[PDB]
Amino acid sequence: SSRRKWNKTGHAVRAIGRLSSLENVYIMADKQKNGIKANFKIRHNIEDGGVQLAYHYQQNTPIGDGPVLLPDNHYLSVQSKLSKDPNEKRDHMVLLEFVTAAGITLVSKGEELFTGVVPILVELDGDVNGHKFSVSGEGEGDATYGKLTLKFICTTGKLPVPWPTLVTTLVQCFSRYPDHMKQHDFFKSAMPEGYIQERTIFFKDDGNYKTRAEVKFEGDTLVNRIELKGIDFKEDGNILGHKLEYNTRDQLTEEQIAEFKEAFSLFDKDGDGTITTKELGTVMRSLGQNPTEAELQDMINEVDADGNGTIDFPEFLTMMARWMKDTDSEEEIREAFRVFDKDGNGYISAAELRHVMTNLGEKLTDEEVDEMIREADIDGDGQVNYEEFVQMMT
Ligand SMILES: [Ca+2]
Ligand SMILES: [Ca+2]
Ligand SMILES: [Ca+2]
Ligand SMILES: [Ca+2]
Repeated sequence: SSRRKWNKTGHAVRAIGRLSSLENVYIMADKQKNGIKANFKIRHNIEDGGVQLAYHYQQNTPIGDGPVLLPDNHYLSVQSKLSKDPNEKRDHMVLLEFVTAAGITLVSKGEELFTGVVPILVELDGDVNGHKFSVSGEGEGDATYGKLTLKFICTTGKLPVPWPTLVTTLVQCFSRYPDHMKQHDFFKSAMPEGYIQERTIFFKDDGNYKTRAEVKFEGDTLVNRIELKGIDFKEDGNILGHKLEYNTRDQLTEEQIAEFKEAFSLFDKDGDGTITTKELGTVMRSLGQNPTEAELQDMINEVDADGNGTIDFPEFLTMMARWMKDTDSEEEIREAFRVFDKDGNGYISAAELRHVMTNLGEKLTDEEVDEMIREADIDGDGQVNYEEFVQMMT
């Protein structure tokens, strides 16, 4: 009961945080190169706790001289699932991805090449701090659904970096663009001749990858051919030290989906199954924030898949599934803590939890409030400190 109220509020606070923290794949026109640029952040869960951030900067330019579509600003939203083939002895990764464009509220000739299932081939040669490796992948893409299925093998033996750190490098032409956004699909517009995709990926507190790729049709097959160079890595760090989780935190208990629903109904105050800017603004104010209408619209747009300007119940479930797979940074947890720690002394008092829970539209007996404290209080001091809060929101 008390653990449900912590999880309910924790989810709401984390949700508000993620809506503001730029989690999608942001695409913009690059007129100077007749192509696009993109930026985004990837969260890599560290096996023993914590997150390794990877900040991506990207640019794509057409290989051919034919006309391409230069998009208005929008983003891609990715759902990735990593697994292992039980009958594969080589170092490998199996990948299932669903990628959808959004971010623009309510067709090129190259798009015609993507109406069915298209075979994919991927080849990567890498060198990270002098540790060389090669990867070959094969599978299929079904852009109608934004669906990719690939299997990758390290053809040089043992991969000297974690597989998750190579996912973004290892075919955005398979993204699903909604009907109202077909004019913003640069990737398909450049086909069949293709594009060059370049990135720098900064692993926070560690080294960086530099990648260059040619993506194009070779016959009926969409081929991704990549060179990757990594420098400045720590031999003992999260990447060369292989300290990152592999498997996607995939499975959802019905207790978890139920917690997401309880969180949803904190926002959805009129019980109509969708969250408006008014409702989101109401919750954020009750937590001590003061967003403008433009900010509220922008926050909703980050998860508003259908572009109708509200967060629908399925859109909320989808975002919460995405967010909870990946760990918060310590800066983010400290910020969540400060929603409760209203005076800043490093301790959440009963009066402070009482204030927050009151304002969020809950009538609670002080005994209910005290047993919340009791649940988080690892050292019977009658308060919640940061170390206790960190465990309560993980
Ligand atoms: Ca509503
Ligand atoms: Ca919506
Ligand atoms: Ca305090
Ligand atoms: Ca305590």
